[PDB]
Amino acid sequence: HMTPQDHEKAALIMQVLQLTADQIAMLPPEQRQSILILKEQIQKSTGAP
Repeated sequence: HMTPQDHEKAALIMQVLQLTADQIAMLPPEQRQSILILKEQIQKSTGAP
């Protein structure tokens, strides 16, 4: 069960996202981290275990 810290990884991108945790707060946990997943795409690399 992906720790809550990992799910809070979106918060790091939350600021850059809209710049409001309140907006992201309205997002679910199964989606919050989603930002991290999408964020990874922006990085452009693809190479995870």
